[PDB]
Amino acid sequence: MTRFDVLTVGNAIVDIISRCNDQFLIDNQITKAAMNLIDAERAELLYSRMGPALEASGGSAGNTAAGVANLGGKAAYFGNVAADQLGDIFTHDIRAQGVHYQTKPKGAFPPTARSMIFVTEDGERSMNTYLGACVELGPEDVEADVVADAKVTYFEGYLWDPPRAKEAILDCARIAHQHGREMSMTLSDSFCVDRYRGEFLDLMRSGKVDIVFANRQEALSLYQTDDFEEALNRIAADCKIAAVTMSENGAVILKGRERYYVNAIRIREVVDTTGAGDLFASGFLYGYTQGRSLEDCGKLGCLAAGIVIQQIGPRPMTSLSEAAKQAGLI
Amino acid sequence: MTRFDVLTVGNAIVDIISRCNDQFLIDNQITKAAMNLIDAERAELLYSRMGPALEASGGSAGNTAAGVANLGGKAAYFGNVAADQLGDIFTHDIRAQGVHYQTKPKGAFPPTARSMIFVTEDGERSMNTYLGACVELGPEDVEADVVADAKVTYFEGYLWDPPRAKEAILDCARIAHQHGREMSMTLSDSFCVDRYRGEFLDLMRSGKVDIVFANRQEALSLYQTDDFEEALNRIAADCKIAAVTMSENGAVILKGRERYYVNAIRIREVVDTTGAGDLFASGFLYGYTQGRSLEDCGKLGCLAAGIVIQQIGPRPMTSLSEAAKQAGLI
Ligand SMILES: Nc1ncnc2c1ncn2[C@@H]1O[C@H](CO)[C@@H](O)[C@H]1O
Ligand SMILES: Nc1ncnc2c1ncn2[C@@H]1O[C@H](CO)[C@@H](O)[C@H]1O
Ligand SMILES: O=C(NCO)c1ccccc1
Ligand SMILES: O=C(NCO)c1ccccc1
Ligand SMILES: O=C(NCO)c1ccccc1
Ligand SMILES: O=C(NCO)c1ccccc1
Ligand SMILES: O=C(NCO)c1ccccc1
Ligand SMILES: O=C(NCO)c1ccccc1
Ligand SMILES: O=C(NCO)c1ccccc1
Ligand SMILES: O=C(NCO)c1ccccc1
Ligand SMILES: [K+]
Ligand SMILES: [K+]
Repeated sequence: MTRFDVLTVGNAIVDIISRCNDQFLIDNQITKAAMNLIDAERAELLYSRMGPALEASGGSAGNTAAGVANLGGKAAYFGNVAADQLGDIFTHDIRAQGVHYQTKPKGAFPPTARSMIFVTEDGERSMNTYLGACVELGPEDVEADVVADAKVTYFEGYLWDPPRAKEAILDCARIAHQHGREMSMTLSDSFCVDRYRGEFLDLMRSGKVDIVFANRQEALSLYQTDDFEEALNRIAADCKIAAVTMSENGAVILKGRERYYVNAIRIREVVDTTGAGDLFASGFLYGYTQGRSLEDCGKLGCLAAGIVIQQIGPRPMTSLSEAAKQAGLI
Repeated sequence: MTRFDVLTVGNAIVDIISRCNDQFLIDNQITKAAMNLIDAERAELLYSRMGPALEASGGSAGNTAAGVANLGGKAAYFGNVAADQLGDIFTHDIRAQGVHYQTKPKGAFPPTARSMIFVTEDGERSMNTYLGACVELGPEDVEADVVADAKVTYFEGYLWDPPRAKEAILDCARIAHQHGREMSMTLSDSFCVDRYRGEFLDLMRSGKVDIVFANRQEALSLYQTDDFEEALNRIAADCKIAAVTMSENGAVILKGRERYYVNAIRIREVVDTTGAGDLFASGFLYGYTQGRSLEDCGKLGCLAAGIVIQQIGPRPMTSLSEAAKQAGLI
């Protein structure tokens, strides 16, 4: 009897969300569908050009932890906010979802991270992230008892951008593995993979990471190829389990030579793709820690992702457990 | 040419929005469908019990001004935030909509007002508002040139709760009337009417207010009757024009002995009624300042209200001008 099914570790971020036209992205040199890092000056500039917005707690791993709790699993989260209103919002939303969260702010500056996310008519999301307080996350923030007591510890590739977060992750990998737990990561973003390609491959090949999440674009970026079949063959050789998502084409779960293909769920409309990969990881990891088959893990991932893309905001506002029951998955 | 069609004046608030069950309201002694004033201690208590939430700029008059701008009218706003992140969000959202907003914060404390709004399955909204920096709004915040150059100055009955806002409003009424403009108010909330019944009647009877907005519950509270026909007859005698909304039953515009009845729009589903009255006022006041008939003003009001109730959050995220064009209201 362990205390947590899934610990996640990521950049703690509040999202600021608006719709825009395609030309807005071009005019402002925003890379479509990507996570674009920005400084404080650029943050104020972009905000001045953004329309009326909505705020919602975000952060890739934060969303994943919230998803696992929503499904009925037991989640914990490490991430660093500031002692400010955005940080209070972030802390409230994750704890109110039933995620064990106790990372203490270090002060009011830098302020809590925020990401201006522009959603185009096709439902694609383009994020512009000022990391703020996330740069302070370090080994001091590792609750060792929580890592030791979690079936899986999952983290963002995005943590390679701030300076010291990787040290916390290496500590987590050591503690998790010494206690017989598993480590998992998401490749996060194809440009993130481009920045840290060798480091990410080393995480997998050295066995610090057991389960890897990627979408098509991230897998292609990892091996610097446009051949998807090649990318799947390569990723399967580099990690114990890979879960690769393909948007409207569903997902494929790889284990050695084993491949499990899962369909995307039928949807009403792609309102906003923000959170899709995060919630895929929620469903997958919930299923995994409940002892379900790899195929069923994929099915739970696709359900949760399919739900989140039909709403504005990155964390489902409806019950995923109720959805899973209805879909005959639980 | 004036500079503004509609100046609005109200409590500058950021909304914190969540769905709840019917029992939540009862367990927490929250008056359903009402605006419930709360202190800082109660705000922290209620927030601790609230689920994960979404934030969106609110304030009844703020919403109204944003609605006028969305329709293509020229709006201005007076309302006081703090120099904090919530205030920054408020300032951004209203200015980004093209509302002329210049009210400077006086410091960081008290913090910017927020309202915890609980939306039940029927789409009714129950608000719990900590006024914060709104208590500092006073005569010093009246931009006399803006009032002088606005065709209509509209304000909330809610302004009677903070201590000095009413003095600002009396100054506005003087300036507006000296420049041949009109004054309008909304009764805001039936308990608000109960607190300030005598004062509201005096505003109307003394001619400080020319156009009054009410819903059924506010009209009934004003005259302390459950006879709606009686309330209509009475309100028509007390103000030059009364616009009275009746939820799904539409609206009626009264001027002397004249009555103009308007149908509600038919709805797919009522998602969240937050902002309905505020956007009815946007549509009405946009029509009024464009020289439209009272019936057409009522039609523009009902269109805007019908749109806002079909989304989460109090300010339409779609184009009201586009909707009005499609409706042949133009
Ligand atoms: N640099 C980043 N690190 C972690 N998460 C991020 C980053 N930028 C944006 N996000 C989050 O990605 C989520 C969608 O996957 C959004 O909720 C947003 O908060
Ligand atoms: N005391 C108040 N004064 C002005 N507006 C309020 C108050 N309480 C809640 N609101 C606003 O009423 C709006 C809905 O009419 C919400 O957007 C909310 O911000
Ligand atoms: O946040 C950044 N780096 C990690 O600390 C950043 C900011 C602006 C531009 C590029 C990277
Ligand atoms: O005002 C807040 N915190 C103290 O500055 C606050 C505001 C909104 C949500 C949570 C906390
Ligand atoms: O190599 C990439 N894609 C596959 O051809 C790549 C490179 C830089 C940024 C994103 C993807
Ligand atoms: O690791 C490779 N690419 C990513 O940098 C690689 C190495 C040898 C052959 C093909 C791909
Ligand atoms: O804010 C209040 N009044 C106006 O300043 C208030 C707060 C809590 C309870 C009652 C009124
Ligand atoms: O960080 C902000 N302001 C300085 O404290 C901020 C955050 C969100 C929206 C606007 C401003
Ligand atoms: O008088 C009221 N309603 C009409 O019967 C009333 C009184 C207090 C609060 C709300 C409505
Ligand atoms: O003004 C009245 N009620 C609200 O206080 C009133 C006065 C006389 C007769 C009926 C209603
Ligand atoms: K979404
Ligand atoms: K609404």
